[PDB]
Amino acid sequence: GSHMASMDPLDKIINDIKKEANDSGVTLAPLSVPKPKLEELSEQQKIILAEYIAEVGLQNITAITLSKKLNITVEKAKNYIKNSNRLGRTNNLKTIGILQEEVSSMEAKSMTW
Repeated sequence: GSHMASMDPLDKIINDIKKEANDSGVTLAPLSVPKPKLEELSEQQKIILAEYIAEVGLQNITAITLSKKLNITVEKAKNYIKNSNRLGRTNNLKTIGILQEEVSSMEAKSMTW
């Protein structure tokens, strides 16, 4: 696909006392890290969170609906989806080609006009 990263002094406090907004996919780092892992729920809250992902496979959940499964905020709900994602996919193996195979799956290209 397409992606980009950079480092600047204005990733933290840039605009944090003028305007607020909400988007379905922007940024991937809160503190110089690719989202830190979090598991801070009550016993019943943890079971609601778990039984949802265990039924729908961490791939059909939404911060809107997860906000309403647990009676939380969208900002809590979206935090889980950003840190806890590949843990619920597949990680029980010792060879993956280090995300650098590019054979018999994505045998395609793109161009500029």
